Amino acid sequence: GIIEEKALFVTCGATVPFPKLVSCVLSDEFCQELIQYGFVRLIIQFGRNYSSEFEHLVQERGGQRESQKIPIDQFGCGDTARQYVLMNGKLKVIGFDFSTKMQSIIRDYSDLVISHAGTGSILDSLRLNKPLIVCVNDSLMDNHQQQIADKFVELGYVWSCAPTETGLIAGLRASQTEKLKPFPVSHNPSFERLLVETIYS
Repeated sequence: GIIEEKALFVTCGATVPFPKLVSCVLSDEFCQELIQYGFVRLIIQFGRNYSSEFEHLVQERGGQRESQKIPIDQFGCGDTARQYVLMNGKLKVIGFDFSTKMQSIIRDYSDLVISHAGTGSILDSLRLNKPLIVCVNDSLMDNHQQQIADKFVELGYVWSCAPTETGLIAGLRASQTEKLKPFPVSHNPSFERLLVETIYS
């Protein structure tokens, strides 16, 4: 914490609309809890411009925001990235349209990766040896939701969350309360079939 700054990385798949996943990571509890967990640096990635969805919810709380030259060396975001002010400055949110390897820079920089029903993003965290919280969709069978959770909890390096605006932050509470550690196995095809294919898919 002294030498390196902590950061929480959010990424979404194509399973559901991104705009809908914005409110899941800018909720009252989501922001309020993280600043007590040690995640005051929240970086949320997207490929298509959804910056209006971030500014909107800020205006829905009367907060501030500023387009800043966010260091690539530090976070990985570009100069068009926007900083959003939540929780009276206690939560700093960076939004940026990622292009190439900048999304991998922020991944390595971050401590914890959130996958909103993602696919390659799951492989990425498991490849980069980062701890992974995976939020499932509401199209997934309830039995399959628990089935995946059971095995990821057995693993102890991935945490499954329900398809709500509260299941994620519950897992982000469980990231410290419950056993959740960085994925140690660096074998590409190992977690590909083990975790992604067999269990998740």
